[PDB]
Amino acid sequence: MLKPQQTTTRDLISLDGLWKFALASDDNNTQPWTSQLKTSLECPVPASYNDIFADSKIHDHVGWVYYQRDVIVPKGWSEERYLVRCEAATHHGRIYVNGNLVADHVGGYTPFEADITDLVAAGEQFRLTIAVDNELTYQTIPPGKVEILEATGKKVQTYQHDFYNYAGLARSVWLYSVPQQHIQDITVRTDVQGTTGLIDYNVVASTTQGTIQVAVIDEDGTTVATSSGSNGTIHIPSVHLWQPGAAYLYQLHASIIDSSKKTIDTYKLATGIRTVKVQGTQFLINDKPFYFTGFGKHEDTNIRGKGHDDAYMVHDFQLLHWMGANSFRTSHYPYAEEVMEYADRQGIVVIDETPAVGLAFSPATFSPDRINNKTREAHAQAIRELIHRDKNHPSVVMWSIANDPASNEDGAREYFAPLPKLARQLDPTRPVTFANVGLATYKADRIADLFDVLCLNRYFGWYTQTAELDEAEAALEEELRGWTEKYDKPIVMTDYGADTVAGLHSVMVTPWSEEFQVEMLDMYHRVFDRFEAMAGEQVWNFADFQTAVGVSRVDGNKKGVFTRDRKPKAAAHLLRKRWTNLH
Amino acid sequence: MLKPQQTTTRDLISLDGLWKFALASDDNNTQPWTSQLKTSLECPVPASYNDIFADSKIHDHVGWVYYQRDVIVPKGWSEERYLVRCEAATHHGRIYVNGNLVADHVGGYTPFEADITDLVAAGEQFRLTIAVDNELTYQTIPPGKVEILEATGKKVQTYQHDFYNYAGLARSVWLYSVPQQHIQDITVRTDVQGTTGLIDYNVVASTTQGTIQVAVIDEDGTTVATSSGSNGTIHIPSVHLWQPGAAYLYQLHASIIDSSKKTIDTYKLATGIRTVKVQGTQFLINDKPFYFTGFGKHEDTNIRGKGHDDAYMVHDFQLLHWMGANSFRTSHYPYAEEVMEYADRQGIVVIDETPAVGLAFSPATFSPDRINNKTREAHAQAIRELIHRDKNHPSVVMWSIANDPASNEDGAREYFAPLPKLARQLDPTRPVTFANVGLATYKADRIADLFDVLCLNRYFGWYTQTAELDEAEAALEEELRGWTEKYDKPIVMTDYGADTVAGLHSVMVTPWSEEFQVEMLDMYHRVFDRFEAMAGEQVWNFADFQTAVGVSRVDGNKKGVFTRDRKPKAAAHLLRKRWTNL
Ligand SMILES: CC1(C)[C@@H](O[C@H]2O[C@H](C(=O)O)[C@@H](O)[C@H](O)[C@H]2O)CC[C@]2(C)[C@H]3C(=O)C=C4[C@@H]5C[C@@](C)(C(=O)O)CC[C@]5(C)CC[C@@]4(C)[C@]3(C)CC[C@@H]12
Repeated sequence: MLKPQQTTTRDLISLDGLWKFALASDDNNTQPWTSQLKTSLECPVPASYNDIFADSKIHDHVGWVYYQRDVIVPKGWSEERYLVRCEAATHHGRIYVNGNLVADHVGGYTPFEADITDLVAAGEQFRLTIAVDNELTYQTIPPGKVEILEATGKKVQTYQHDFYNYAGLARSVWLYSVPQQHIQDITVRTDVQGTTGLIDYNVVASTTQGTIQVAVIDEDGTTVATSSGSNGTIHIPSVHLWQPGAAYLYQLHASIIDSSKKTIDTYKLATGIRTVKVQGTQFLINDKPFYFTGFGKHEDTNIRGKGHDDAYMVHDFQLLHWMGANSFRTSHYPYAEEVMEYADRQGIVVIDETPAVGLAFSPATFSPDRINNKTREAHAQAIRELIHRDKNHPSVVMWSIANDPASNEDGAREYFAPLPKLARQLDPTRPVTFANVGLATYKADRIADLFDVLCLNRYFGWYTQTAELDEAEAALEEELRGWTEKYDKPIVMTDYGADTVAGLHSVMVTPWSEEFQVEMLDMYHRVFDRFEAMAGEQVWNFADFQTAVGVSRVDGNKKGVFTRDRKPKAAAHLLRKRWTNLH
Repeated sequence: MLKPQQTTTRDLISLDGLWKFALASDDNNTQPWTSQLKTSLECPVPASYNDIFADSKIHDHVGWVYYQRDVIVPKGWSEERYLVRCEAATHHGRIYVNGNLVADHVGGYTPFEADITDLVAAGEQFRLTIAVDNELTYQTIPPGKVEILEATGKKVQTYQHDFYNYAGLARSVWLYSVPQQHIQDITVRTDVQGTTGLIDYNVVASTTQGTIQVAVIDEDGTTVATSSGSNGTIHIPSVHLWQPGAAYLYQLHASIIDSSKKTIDTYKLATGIRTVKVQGTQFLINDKPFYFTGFGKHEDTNIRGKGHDDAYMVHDFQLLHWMGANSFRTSHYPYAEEVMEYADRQGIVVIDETPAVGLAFSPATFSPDRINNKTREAHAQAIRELIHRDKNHPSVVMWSIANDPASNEDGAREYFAPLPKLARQLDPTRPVTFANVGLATYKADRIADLFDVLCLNRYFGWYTQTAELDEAEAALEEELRGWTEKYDKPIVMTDYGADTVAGLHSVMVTPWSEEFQVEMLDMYHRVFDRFEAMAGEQVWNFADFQTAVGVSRVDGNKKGVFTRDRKPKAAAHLLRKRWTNL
């Protein structure tokens, strides 16, 4: 259902705070959800659990963990319907109401919930256990594989993506209420015809006893259009368009109305009116060419891992404005909903991406014993959930289906083909892409024609023609010539950068130095400006972030333009110089 | 009123989130709370606003700021009373409901609230504006003075303390409900007769029609004792005590009961049965001698300033447990209430401290034109609000009235005298202290005898000009001798350490190196261990933190044993060695 909010007809209780916490063990205490959890450990809830406790065993845990607390259902919610929702459980979440299992959810970055109305009475207290598993298989969405170390028998988790596999309840948890007759979902699609905006709306409600009313109210509070019935099309004369650096949001009020025109339910949905179209080599927002600038990001901060953080979000956006970035990509999984809402308000453009990284074992990637049909089912599901949650965001401008898949290999085409079709059928208003890895050159890639925009990740400077920028430059523009020659589509570089340690400086060409980072980005830009077909540049990455451990990762990925704590490297100042002065 | 909770009779709504934010300005919008703020800025609400926006004007701003958002009172609060509460607005907060002022509060680190029951009806939406001011004066409890830079006209805030003057709503904001008859306060006081535990309670409730019941439930869910009446003494045979090693917490449920046997209001107060006592030079918890190990801390993290953060809190306590630290002090303001609850559960011991730092201009500090009796009122007020909120925490084992006052100057004894009497009077169950500065030597100080425990801050700087260890050692020992000859009280060292940059190393004796910090702590310990009267050692500081700009401050205070982002310097390992053993 829709993201809960408080209305005149709905109440909303945060369940954030400290919960009791335990790992699964191998004792008789199988089934921790059947009684009061016995632990001194408390884990804060919007957070990944891994780095919270300064304990290796928790950090390295493979398998299930348990969060628990008591909840009291407000006494005045008899006569109403009520749910427990996890905005996200990374990767597999189970909800229990006193020992009854009431939801079982497999994706790691989208919402799930359970209607507990008939299990617990208003004003009753219950024990809420939420079990979350972190295990990845070749069928989970980021896929991976658990192994056992021979000598010690320690379980270990392998996977093919960079960022660390933080787990837990990294986003907030809620108790909320709706009326018996309630709104469940709303879809809004926005076109523009001259100066007139139009909203195609569709409301889905638990009942059609009593009817649906809509009002559309502008930023000044004046009702600018009205409509009746669950589905319809509204015109808005002289619209204020939502624009890439000037957000404008109307506010769509969907209500359920009884025989007496008495409101029995209501929901307020923020709406930006704007259009995305791809025309040849151009990416058009409101019929005008747009050029992405900004980053691929990560949900990653010092202690709470991937947990949502209001402050770092608002700061992160301020830093985007400060350097004149107009966009980012939700690199390698959907971010928290609040980020998308905030982007809507900040006038920031978003490439919104599924959790589908790691579909590459370079052993044939797309085969029965690796990334097969059952993985595609999970991928299809990821696509549906992402789209079902983020479809109404004006800031969301395109769907990214995957990141660095092995789109050069046999089987890749048979695997991906249905997916861009599924997306476009779920949401026909946005174009679809994926992020292409170096191995799938314009010659070798077998999947690119099935997409509306091409996104490329490239590290010519760093990984291959190492510190040889003149060699990287030639190879970069060879590759881009190939792509422009072969496809009539917009090109966005979604990765390009260099690991860089704050304070490490050199007047020579030296990788891992701030000078090198600047020089490489600056070369890439020179090359970008040589190609009419370029529609965007998003540096990798906004900020240093944590990775699986490895002799080649210096306490994480240090390709950030800011440090993990958001201090700017020289690179940051270079981008600021370029993005505040370019078109 | 008591820290609000959700019960069967009470509802609690978090108002944290992003709020509209504006700086005050000198335009005809002289009153932003009378209408929707159309600013595009949004500030997150458990946070200080200063480093959040990446904006100078906002960071350096002196004066009021406005937070704003709409709220809806739930439909079902009809028969109910409801309030808006700020846990804290630093330093001066105002709450507005649609153009109307309904609360005005002055301290920066304790809660305030307003009964809005009669202004807004159940199911109504209203505009909530909260004004927060950051100006310090000579009468604000951390005192200060606003000044004008002559060449630029720029407004600037002076003060005498280290930590940066972060402001805003650094703590959570709430809408909550309470029945017409409700409990408003509870005092518990715990003591021991043999193996039987004693709980004196007093419950203050809005009306006396229909009685009060108390149940005391143990960690297994067993009701272990009951009582009737608004106040009384409950006996807990074979009590499990709250100990520094090992928290045990009973759960006391105070209720109001109607004519029938029907619960009208209820409230769940965690209580740990424990005594604190000073005897000669010994600090006793449950009759056995106690030695404080741990830190002076601060509420300081990278972006959110002093904003409370559950993650950093849990981690910071794991690091304490990791290095075997058993205590910390709330230098230099009461910390979030949730930290004190968490301290109760973690078995960690707390010296709880007021905002009264910076009462020192080293011109005469204690005089009619400086820190005066009007200031003393704010100070008394600060003691009152702190003790009222933290009185029931078993973790809180001592009140610290001030940090680094000029306790050596004329006027200082006459200013301070009322204050420890006031504290002991509002809480007779704990001892009172203050953290003494290096100027106020055993000779010079004229306040110390008025307190129950002596806490010394003795950075080596007080003792040596050129970072010479043997020089520092001789002077620290001389001074500690003075204190132990002249007072029969426990001594706790509450500040010692060295500015230290992570990664700066030297095989020599070099200040600002990880080695120097190690050697200095270690030398201090050797000196402390020579003195029986020592009851404690808390290093300054737990972690690196932000300060006002000073060419002597390297983007803040680097005396942390951890970095701002909680990485250990060598000193952390050295402390871990000492505290995990003896
Ligand atoms: C690592 C990935 C998957 C790709 O994404 C990465 O982004 C960031 C990073 O690189 O640091 C991090 O977020 C994280 O590490 C990853 O998600 C970046 C590109 C990537 C490293 C590829 C290459 O850079 C180049 C490769 C070449 C291709 C080719 C044709 C050649 O240049 O000659 C063959 C040799 C080689 C090394 C084969 C591997 C890839 C395709 C490589 C290393 C794969 C992984 C990519």
